[PDB]
Amino acid sequence: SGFRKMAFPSGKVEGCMVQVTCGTTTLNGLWLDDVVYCPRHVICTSEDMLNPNYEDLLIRKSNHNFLVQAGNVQLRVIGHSMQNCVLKLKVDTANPKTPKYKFVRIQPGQTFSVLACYNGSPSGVYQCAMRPNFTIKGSFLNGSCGSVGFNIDYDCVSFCYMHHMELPTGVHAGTDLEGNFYGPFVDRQTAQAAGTDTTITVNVLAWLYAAVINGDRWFLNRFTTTLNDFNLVAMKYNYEPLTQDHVDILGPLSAQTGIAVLDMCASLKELLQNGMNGRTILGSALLEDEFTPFDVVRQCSGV
Amino acid sequence: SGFRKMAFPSGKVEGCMVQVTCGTTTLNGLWLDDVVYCPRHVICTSEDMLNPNYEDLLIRKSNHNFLVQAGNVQLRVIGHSMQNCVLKLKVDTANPKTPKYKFVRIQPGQTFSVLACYNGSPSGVYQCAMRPNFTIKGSFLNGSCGSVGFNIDYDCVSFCYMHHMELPTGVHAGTDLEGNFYGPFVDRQTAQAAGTDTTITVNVLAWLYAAVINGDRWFLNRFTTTLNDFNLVAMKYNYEPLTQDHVDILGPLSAQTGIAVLDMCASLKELLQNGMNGRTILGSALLEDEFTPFDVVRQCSGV
Ligand SMILES: *C(=O)[C@H](C[C@@H]1CCNC1=O)NC(=O)[C@H](CC(C)C)NC(=O)/C=C/c1ccccc1
Ligand SMILES: *C(=O)[C@H](C[C@@H]1CCNC1=O)NC(=O)[C@H](CC(C)C)NC(=O)/C=C/c1ccccc1
Repeated sequence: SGFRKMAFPSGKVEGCMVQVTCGTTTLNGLWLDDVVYCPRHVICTSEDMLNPNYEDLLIRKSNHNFLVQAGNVQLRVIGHSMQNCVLKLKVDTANPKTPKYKFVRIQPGQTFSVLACYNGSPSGVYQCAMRPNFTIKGSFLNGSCGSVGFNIDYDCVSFCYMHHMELPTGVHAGTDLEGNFYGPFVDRQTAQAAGTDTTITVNVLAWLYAAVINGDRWFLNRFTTTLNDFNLVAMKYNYEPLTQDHVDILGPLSAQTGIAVLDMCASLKELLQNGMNGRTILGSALLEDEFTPFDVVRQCSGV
Repeated sequence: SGFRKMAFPSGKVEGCMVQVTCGTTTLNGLWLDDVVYCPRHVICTSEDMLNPNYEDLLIRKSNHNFLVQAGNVQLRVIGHSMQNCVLKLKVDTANPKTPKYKFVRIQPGQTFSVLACYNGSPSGVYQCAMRPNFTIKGSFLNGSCGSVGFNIDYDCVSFCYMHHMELPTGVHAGTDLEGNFYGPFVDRQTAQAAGTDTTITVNVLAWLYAAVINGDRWFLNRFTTTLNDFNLVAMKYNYEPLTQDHVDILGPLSAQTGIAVLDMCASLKELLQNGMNGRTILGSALLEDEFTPFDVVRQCSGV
């Protein structure tokens, strides 16, 4: 029993983190086979940050302008190329610690683990969700760019995020490992706003099922609701519409607890309309939306 | 910027996790040099759980009653002994992945990372605090015993917790790595209650400083308070007394934000007396007490 924001074990990714320096700029890179992946803004200087032309900065660079260090072993760069907003630095050594891996792009509402790193050295690990507005609410300081986000299935690491920047609101923005940004952000020093965010409804429901599985039942009721009448309430509270596919995805959790999905919807509607009146759910006074149904099943399987 | 419940990178501990089976009971062990550490209740049977006499079960055991597996490599047990509530299984192979390590016992109010494991295989990592009543609010299922809690400084893993049991309230109890329980718990299948818990005051203050460092300032005021008048309020809300040593420990955070400790105490007093009135601090509608001052400095250093 218990329910915690749980990250994947980070060892397999720790073995892939290197330090990449260009000029006076040092950040993190991801070393897989004989390629090191890092944010392309490592080649930028303070004088070309409003609108850097990246193919230009890059054409003016050599292999010997890139210093790659794995621990305290220097890697020789033998090739460089740009892939959207990431640099691919070919090195003369394949990483002997390369795990089986995939480059996957995730969907808003999905979760992943972030291994925060500085100077190629892992600092901490925590769980993030991709917000509906394609930002993440992370914990990143200067020097953290190139830190990655990932999921693990079996023994295969699915990389899904590389960190590039922080917005004025304090949330974070980055790319998939093909260098394509999540959301309408660009790797340049503005002054960029995220679109309006919303609450991930299917996740809130998943977390209520986690609560029931852990013995928190006070929010349940006899009411049921139609999917239509629920989504009418959801839209008023800035919650994403709940689809039949979300209902199907919640199937196993519904079956394990004997609470129909539309019944839990009726509990959610009351919570949205009345609040909690000073009670908590799984230790929170807020409705939590950064646990997926999979996260709940993975952590609560067999009570 | 940002503030997340952050665990230490788990790689160094992942390399130490093994599977230990005795009879039909399988749980996790910690393999350091040529010793495997695990909960002694691995030698118990269903018929001897109310009051197992452990020296008895142990005298009746041989080395060949213990099957130790590291991944899919079997380790030969060449010696066994009991140290309080842990078993020490001497094996014929020193773990080549042994990190530099220490066995440290922590204090209530201190935090650590837990690597949850099943069948010797790491499942997830998350951050825990030792509660004032010597329980932890973790996430543990059947098969998780022998999972460990730890901190890292530099490259040295300080192990502080091994998991043994869950209480009826859903909180968790275990030992240090010398096998000595945290709190008044025993490794037998009762029905055991924790003493009354309290809120870790110095940590709540640390987290308010984190909030200010991250731009959440709405709870600040011009009031200051005496340490005496604050502790009068704290005792009424089940908060631990704040000592001068706690005030000194908060020194660096006070200096970084320019908010005197006793000034933040005055903010805390108002929050305890009025609540938040629907506002949040660092994304929480509750006052968070599982971040130490060190946790805050480590994550917020340089804004
Ligand atoms: C990379 O390490 C760094 C990570 C930042 C630093 C602070 N928190 C983070 O996540 N990325 C950058 O510094 C990035 C560089 C660009 C050339 C892409 N710029 C930003 O993150 C912020 C730009 C900004 C923010 C707010 C107002 C105006 C500009
Ligand atoms: C070890 O893997 C296991 C972990 C439990 C299982 C469920 N959540 C956990 O943390 N430890 C035990 O099962 C332990 C065995 C004893 C012989 C020490 N017993 C318990 O955790 C619970 C005992 C209990 C709880 C509630 C009411 C009555 C008894």
